[PDB]
Amino acid sequence: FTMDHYLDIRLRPDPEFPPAQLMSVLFGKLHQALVAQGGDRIGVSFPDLDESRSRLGERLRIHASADDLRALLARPWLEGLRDHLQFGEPAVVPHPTPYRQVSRVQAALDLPFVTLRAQSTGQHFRLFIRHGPLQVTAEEGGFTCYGLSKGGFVPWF
RNA sequence: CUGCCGUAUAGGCAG
Repeated sequence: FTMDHYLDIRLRPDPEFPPAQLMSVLFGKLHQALVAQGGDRIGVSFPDLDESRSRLGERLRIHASADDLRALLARPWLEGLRDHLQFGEPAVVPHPTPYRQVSRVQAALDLPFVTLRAQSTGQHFRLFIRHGPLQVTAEEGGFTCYGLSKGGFVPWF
């Protein structure tokens, strides 16, 4: 694939903040960073997904070419948040893996979500997220400024 | 929370 790289960002446990809240913040900053960067070739997955308990889990995985990932990481988007994260190393994904879409799903759902604050409005909203069915190969779409699918697939492992 | 395509809170999207 063109997206054979990734990086895992682990939430460090914090007594004052449930993971879902750090994740929402993590995910928001990445969103700020992608709007900055500008492409549509960076995707995300939540590898510790718990479907049964509708939680996204303690990990955010970012997927990209070695080059898009370099750029994104050479940028102060986790400035203020580094302290709450444990970062892996950017790496070539293992293989083979199945692939899946990770997508926003809109309207109280049985789906994990992140709470965000829209930039214009001060309004908080809930962006619900579905990890689609596993398949064997990747179809050829891309991704949104949220790293979520507008056609594209991410290796799931 | 708000907004958009759409005849339609069919169904979709964007923040």
